[PDB]
Amino acid sequence: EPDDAVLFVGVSLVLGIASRHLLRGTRVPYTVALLVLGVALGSLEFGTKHGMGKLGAGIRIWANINPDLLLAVFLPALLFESSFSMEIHQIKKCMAQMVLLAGPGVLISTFFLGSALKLTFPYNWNWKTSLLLGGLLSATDPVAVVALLKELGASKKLSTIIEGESLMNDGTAIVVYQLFYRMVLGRTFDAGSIIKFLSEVSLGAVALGLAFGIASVLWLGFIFNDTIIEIALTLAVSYIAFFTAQDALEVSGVLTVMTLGMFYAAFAKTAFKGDSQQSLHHFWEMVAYIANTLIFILSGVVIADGVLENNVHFERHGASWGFLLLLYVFVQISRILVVVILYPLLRHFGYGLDLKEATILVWAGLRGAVALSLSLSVKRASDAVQTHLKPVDGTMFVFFTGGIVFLTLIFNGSTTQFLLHLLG
Amino acid sequence: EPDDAVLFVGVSLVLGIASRHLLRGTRVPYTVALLVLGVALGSLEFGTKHGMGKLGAGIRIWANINPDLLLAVFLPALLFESSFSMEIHQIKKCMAQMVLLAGPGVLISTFFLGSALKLTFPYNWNWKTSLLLGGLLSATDPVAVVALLKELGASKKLSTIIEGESLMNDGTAIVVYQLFYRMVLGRTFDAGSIIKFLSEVSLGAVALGLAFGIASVLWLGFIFNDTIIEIALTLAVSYIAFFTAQDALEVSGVLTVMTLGMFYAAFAKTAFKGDSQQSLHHFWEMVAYIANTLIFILSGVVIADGVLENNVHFERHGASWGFLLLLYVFVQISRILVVVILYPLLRHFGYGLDLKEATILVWAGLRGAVALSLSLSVKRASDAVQTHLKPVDGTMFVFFTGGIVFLTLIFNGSTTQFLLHLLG
Ligand SMILES: CCCCCCCCCCCCCC(=O)OC[C@H](COP(=O)(O)OCCN)OC(=O)CCCCCCCCCCCCC
Ligand SMILES: CCCCCCCCCCCCCC(=O)OC[C@H](COP(=O)(O)OCCN)OC(=O)CCCCCCCCCCCCC
Repeated sequence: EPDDAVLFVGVSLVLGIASRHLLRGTRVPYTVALLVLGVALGSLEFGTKHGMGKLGAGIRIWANINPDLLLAVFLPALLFESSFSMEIHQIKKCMAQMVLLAGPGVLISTFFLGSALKLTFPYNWNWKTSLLLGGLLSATDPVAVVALLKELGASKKLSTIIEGESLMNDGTAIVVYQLFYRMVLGRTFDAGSIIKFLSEVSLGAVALGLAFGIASVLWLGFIFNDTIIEIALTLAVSYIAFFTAQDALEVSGVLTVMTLGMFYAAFAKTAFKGDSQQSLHHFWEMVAYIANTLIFILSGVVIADGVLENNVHFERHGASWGFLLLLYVFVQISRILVVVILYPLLRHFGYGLDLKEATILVWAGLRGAVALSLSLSVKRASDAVQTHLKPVDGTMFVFFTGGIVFLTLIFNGSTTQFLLHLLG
Repeated sequence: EPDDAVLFVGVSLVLGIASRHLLRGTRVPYTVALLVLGVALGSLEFGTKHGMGKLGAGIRIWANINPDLLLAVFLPALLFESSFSMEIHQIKKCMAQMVLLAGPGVLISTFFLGSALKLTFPYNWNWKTSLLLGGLLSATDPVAVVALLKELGASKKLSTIIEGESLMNDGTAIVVYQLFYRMVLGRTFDAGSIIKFLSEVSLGAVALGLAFGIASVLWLGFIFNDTIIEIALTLAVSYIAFFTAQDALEVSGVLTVMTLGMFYAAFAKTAFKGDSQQSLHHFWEMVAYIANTLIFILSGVVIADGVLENNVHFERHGASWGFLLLLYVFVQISRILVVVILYPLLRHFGYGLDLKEATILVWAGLRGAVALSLSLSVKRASDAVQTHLKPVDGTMFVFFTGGIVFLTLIFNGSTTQFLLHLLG
């Protein structure tokens, strides 16, 4: 029973090197193909009652993964790679634009989308739950989009903005979700309580980043003439900061591992010199790639589970499927809404954002596994004793987040190719 | 509860980079210090009833790891690194000596040690169980010894022999253990059945190695101008061969991942050229190092658990502790016995083995985690419905294998320094 999982990890990574050997340089990028293959395996095991004898058991184990673990195992090997592969040149001039786009943006979007669904969805949802789903659907991780913006070699400003916006969006999205979750549970909040919660959980978590950064930079300076330990040290530090933030200090872990990666991007030269700097990057690249292959295939599996696990109960009558496209058009309308509201500030701050770059920011709102963890968090709570939340409500969120994950990458991610190559 | 484990992984790897920054170039090598720190943490959590609030939960989760999983997660990242870092020059001339030392050797040792304990141990053990423990205690993995034999730069022949002997010893030790386990369960064997079991489980598993090797060498040849996928491919192939051997074809996995690593050591040049060959090694080095830091600390934790989990029941009256040194002196006497019996063959075959190298082969019988998995296998069966095996019998094996693991590394591994530096 335990080994079936090691089988699935191996099979999923082999599917990764197939879909990268093929589908490279073609018009169909990596991530969309990964997610489709994941949905394929998930459908083959769950839907087909014949089942698969060995792989199927491991697929089922990985599909029942706990969401907190789903974040803890993977994100510290994704956010760190992103925050480390960026450069100081652009970050110090784009920081104004991304922080202005990833805290106010998510507040606006959450407000809008939450209101929208509660008004036009007959499932008898309430304001807190609807704003809860808004906070869920407010994260962004356009991996395919940054991949293209480096493949076709566009301006680096757009790429830096669109990465950091995704990072600080994942962070503040988890923060707003946690707030609305405490709200749904029954905890009452006043203005001071909320302005203390957000302030601490954002800015206090940010400090842990550089605390660990300076400590581990000194300890990288003490070590002489070595590369293997220095790299394993950085890896262990990234993996320990996430736990020190999410479970020890009751603060956000994404901003912690994000402030730790850019601090390393700032002080890489003092700690690593010669070939040691070059190897540091290659190793981290693999950890990224592996972590990228497994996250997308697993994601697909999960979402397939979420459609078929209770297929008799829901995801059969077509009315739910129409509401799913309604929520989709609601998602981009709010993205458009956020960028229209924030256009003047984004204009004067940093380097000027022209209309076309604003057009790419309207696109590239691809959803990521970070919100899959949150949807699965709500469903796990709903199955257990819950107040206001009921199992069918968790049932709903799992398909709605999963559907927007599939729809955004297949449509927004694939057609991003057309806008940059021909229209621009 | 799940995150406590990610905390322990991070903490254990940080302890690794501490014990390697210190204790490097000193007379106290890496592995012994790792194992002592592991025993320290295990003792602090289990013995001290005060407990540790967070780390302790993760320590307990990792200490309750299933043995089959304990092998499957780690060994494919250890045996492959070993079988890949070796060179063709020596392997083709030492192969005769190691195969002659790791199949007949283990048969001799198992026979001797099994008989010895059954004769001089009053616990009312039977011949099958005693030979079972003999097969347990017949594995070797002297990591510290190969580390020294490369640090002080001795002849490569000794190093190659002493690595491959450890590899094929792990393999054939697991094979003999499985045979004696089927025996203990109740399955009856005749001469033909045994000569079929061993033949298939050894030589048929050996074929899977090169099947996967040639397949993955062709698929490394199709891919052009790339490094990240080629390396992730090799990793995934190593991790899938273990499962294809141990659970799909009912054969040994150690010889499979071992024939896959040397085939790559043979055909590295055709598949990887330029910097891609150099990076391939560095990445694998880390996977080795990490896997080496976690295996030893976890091992220590486990053995500490095995002494204190039932401290009231056993490991308190001194009589058991005396039998533990008796078994220790029995262990080296059989090592001496095996090499004395195999001396003439080892003489003429390959390059001549002189008396001093035979003296180092008498030493360097350090026990490894490979036999920890087997001891934990017997205990898990003993707790459940069992025939002939009873819980106290599994209770015994766990301390006896664990004690010989601690005693061999602290005594045989540390004093190996003295023999090579001054006596030779
Ligand atoms: C370099 C990597 C560093 C960190 C790696 C992980 C650190 C320790 C991992 C131990 C976690 C497993 C503990 C456990 O109980 O597993 C069960 C898990 C969750 O499923 P359950 O719902 O059954 O949870 C039971 C608890 N209520 O069932 C599962 O399906 C578990 C699957 C996930 C386990 C971890 C997989 C490792 C993947 C390696 C690649 C990571 C990216 C670099
Ligand atoms: C690059 C790595 C490739 C392969 C990595 C692993 C592949 C998939 C891992 C999933 C396995 C976890 C599944 C599970 O149920 O975990 C529980 C595990 C065993 O403990 P239990 O006795 O509770 O087992 C329950 C079943 N009866 O409880 C535990 O304590 C689990 C601890 C071990 C989990 C794996 C840790 C990963 C370590 C990464 C480093 C590996 C070396 C490179």
